[PDB]
Amino acid sequence: SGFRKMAFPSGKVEGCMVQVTCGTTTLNGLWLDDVVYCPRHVICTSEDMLNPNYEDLLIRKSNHNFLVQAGNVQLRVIGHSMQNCVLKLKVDTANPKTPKYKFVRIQPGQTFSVLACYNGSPSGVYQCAMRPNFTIKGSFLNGSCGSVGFNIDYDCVSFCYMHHMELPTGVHAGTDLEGNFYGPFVDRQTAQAAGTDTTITVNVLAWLYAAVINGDRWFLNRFTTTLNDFNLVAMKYNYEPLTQDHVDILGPLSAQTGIAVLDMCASLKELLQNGMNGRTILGSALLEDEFTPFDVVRQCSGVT
Amino acid sequence: SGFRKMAFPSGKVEGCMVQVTCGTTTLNGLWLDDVVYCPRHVICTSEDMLNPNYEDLLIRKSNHNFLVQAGNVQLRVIGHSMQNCVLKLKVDTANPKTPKYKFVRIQPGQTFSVLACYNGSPSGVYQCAMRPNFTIKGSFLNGSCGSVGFNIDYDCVSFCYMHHMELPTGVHAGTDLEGNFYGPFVDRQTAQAAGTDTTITVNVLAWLYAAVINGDRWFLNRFTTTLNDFNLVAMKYNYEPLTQDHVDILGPLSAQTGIAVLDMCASLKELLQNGMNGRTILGSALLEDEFTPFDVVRQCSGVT
Ligand SMILES: Cc1ccnc(N)c1NC(=O)Cc1cccc(Cl)c1
Ligand SMILES: Cc1ccnc(N)c1NC(=O)Cc1cccc(Cl)c1
Repeated sequence: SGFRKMAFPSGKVEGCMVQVTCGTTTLNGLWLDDVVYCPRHVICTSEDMLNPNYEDLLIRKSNHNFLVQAGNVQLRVIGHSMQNCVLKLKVDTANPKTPKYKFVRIQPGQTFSVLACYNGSPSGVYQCAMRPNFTIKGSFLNGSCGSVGFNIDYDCVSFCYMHHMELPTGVHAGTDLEGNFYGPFVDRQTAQAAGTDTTITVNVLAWLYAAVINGDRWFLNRFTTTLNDFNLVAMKYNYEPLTQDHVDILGPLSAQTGIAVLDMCASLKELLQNGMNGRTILGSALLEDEFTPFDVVRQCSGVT
Repeated sequence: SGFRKMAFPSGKVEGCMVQVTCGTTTLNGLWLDDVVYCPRHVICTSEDMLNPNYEDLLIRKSNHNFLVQAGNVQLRVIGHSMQNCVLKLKVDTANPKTPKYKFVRIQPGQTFSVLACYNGSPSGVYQCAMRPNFTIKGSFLNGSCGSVGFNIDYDCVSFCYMHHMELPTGVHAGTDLEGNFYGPFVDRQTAQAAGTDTTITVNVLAWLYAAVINGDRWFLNRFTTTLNDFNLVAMKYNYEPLTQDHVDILGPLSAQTGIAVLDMCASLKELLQNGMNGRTILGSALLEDEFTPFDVVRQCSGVT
């Protein structure tokens, strides 16, 4: 009973957080095996950020200029390299708390947990979604750079995000763990605008199925629709177009509730057209799009 | 930038979760030092729950009937006692991962993080608030009993909740770590109704201050009010009455924004009277009451 914006247990990632300082800049690093991953802008001063030439700036940095602190002890840096927008610091000690892990590049619409950190220490954990415009709506302040986004499948942590930047609109941009930015953003102090933040239709549908499973059924109507008719409505309301791939992954939710995906689409269509009329669904007065079909199944079945 | 329903990093609590089985009933236990805390209904069968006499049921249970498993290894039970609605199982080994901890009984309106668990394993973490009717709106399924609620102050974990029950309305009831239920609930399979779930006014005000800090200011009006005038409005909308104690703890937020508490109350008054008019505040279409003034300060300043 009940439905919450739930994050993965953060312990396995907490044991990986370290603090990386280079000159007078301090941010968070991720220590996995004998490597510490961190945003490359750790080598920059505030002046460098206007137009940094990271290859040129890195020439003036040696292994001893990278101070890595895990809790209260100092890691010895025996190597360094730049991979896209991340620095990889080879240390002389494997992280004893390194969990089983993978580096994955997620697609927009996918969700993940964020362990927000400052000076190598965790402050909190929350659930996020990679927006269709490749930004994330996080909760990050100066010093949160290097905080990571991840998913957990039983014992394996799949790292998918490393936080780098705050756009002038208060939305966040970052990279996968290979240092490639999500979206068109660059690690530079230059105004970069985000594209249309459309709503993740498949996720709103998954959340409507979760509401039905939990007893919120007022929005169920006597109607059905087609993918093409639905998508005309989705386009008008800046919702992502729904495909048969999306319908396929909503199948287990359709099977559990007995509500055909296209019938749920017709309920969503009427909600978009009429609004909630002062009503709520799962304690929300708007349509929630940061639960994937997988998140709904996991939460509703108790996967640990 | 940004504001999220953020939970405390769950790692320190994850290292405490064990699985407790008694007969054919399995639930979660909390292993701190050499004691395992769990709901006393672990000794009950489904038939016992109709009208259990826990003192009578416990006579037929010995130390060897309580199976405690931490990860994959078995803890030896050398003692057992009932304290209110919790069982305390003395084991022969101190939990090596026992963090610094305290047992605290929270007041309604206070928030905490929940590490939902099944069979001793964590599934996820989310932020909760003890409702004014002493229930919690969690996300729990059968087997989640024994999952705990907590707050963290630097290195000290303050355990405040242990989950026991699901009311017939899908809301949740439980105890502090001394086994005393929050509210009037009893650990019995008997219909027990909850009282009025009023809105936590001081928390909605704290959240309005967080919205102002993050740039959502449309709701700020040209008005002010008094505590007595505000409370007439709060009573009408089933909001908890606001006191000078509440005003005092909103002081740091008032000081940061330059918005007097009574001016923010007048903004809240107009929002209650007029609604949001299809607008949102911090990505929400309703007034959020599960952020305390302390949560807002912590999140907005980066306390780790
Ligand atoms: C101030 C803040 C708040 C939240 N999250 C953040 N990442 C930041 N920090 C920055 O954005 C600094 C920066 C400037 C230009 C390019 C890059 Cl890669 C990074
Ligand atoms: C089924 C479920 C879902 C979510 N949270 C739960 N705690 C439960 N389990 C129960 O409520 C079982 C129970 C029955 C009568 C008294 C007590 Cl103490 C406990």
